[PDB]
Amino acid sequence: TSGEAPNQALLRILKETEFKKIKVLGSGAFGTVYKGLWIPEGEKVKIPVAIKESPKANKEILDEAYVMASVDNPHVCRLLGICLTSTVQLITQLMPFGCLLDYVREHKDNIGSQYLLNWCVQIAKGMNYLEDRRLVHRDLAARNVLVKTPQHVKITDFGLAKLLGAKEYHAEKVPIKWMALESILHRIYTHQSDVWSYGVTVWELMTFGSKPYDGIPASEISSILEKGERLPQPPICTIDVYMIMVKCWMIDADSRPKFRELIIEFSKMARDPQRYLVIQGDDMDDVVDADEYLI
Ligand SMILES: COc1cc2ncnc(Nc3cc(Cl)c(F)cc3O)c2cc1O
Repeated sequence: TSGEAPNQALLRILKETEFKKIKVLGSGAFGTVYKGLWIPEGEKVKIPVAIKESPKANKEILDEAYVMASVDNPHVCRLLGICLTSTVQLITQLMPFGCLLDYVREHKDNIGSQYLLNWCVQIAKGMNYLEDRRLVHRDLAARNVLVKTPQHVKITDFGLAKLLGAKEYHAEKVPIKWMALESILHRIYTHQSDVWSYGVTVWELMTFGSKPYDGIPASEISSILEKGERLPQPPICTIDVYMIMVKCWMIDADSRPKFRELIIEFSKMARDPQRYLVIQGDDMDDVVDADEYLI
């Protein structure tokens, strides 16, 4: 057939000598995320990285590595390599400011409308790129966006991502309150399903990290969404911004915005931010960031 194109991405196997852990960034059940330095040998660079490290979840994390190795975009996190020791480690560029959900909550009293709308533009760019690569994320949320610098965010966590071919996906543990109604009812996922999750993610930012449908049981979410109910208009949002959010939550997935159009609309708004958001008061020497180490 060759109806699809060969995925000629490179999977880099990294020696364990090549990097040094430094701090435990966080622990789950799966494993731990560390921060460290990667020094490719005889390369005279030190690269700050995150390392994420045996049942059969090895096959699960290898799926994640497959996806992360195949994307290349300023607003998407790339896999640097894997290390195949006793444990399987994913190595990625360190995003020092952490996930945008925590960032928005810790700095809510110093976040201006320029930043919020710019974040919105950047996530639509990454999401539009994933759609270009025919990739459905299936878990877009503020907790899965990382902050490289306050001016530069990137989408991560591709454990649920699925690669549509040549329009929908059918699955069989899922984030209810970020899912489109069709994803709940029929377990269908589309780039337009992601546009819904994009809308919840913008709502998270505009509320400075509130929990959507806070205090509502996830099982009631389906019937509530059918009855016509959506998330409330956040205090700082003009109707212009909230009208974009509402459009992402339309029952007809095709009459929802495209990521390419969300880019345009938020760019127009980031061009005069205070018209659209009302907010009170608007160590080593050979360190190389990963975005500058291209091989
Ligand atoms: C400073 O705090 C943090 C910084 C981080 N910088 C980059 N990546 C993170 N996580 C992560 C890593 C890999 Cl390899 C993956 F495959 C998926 C991932 O989500 C980070 C997590 C943090 O808590």
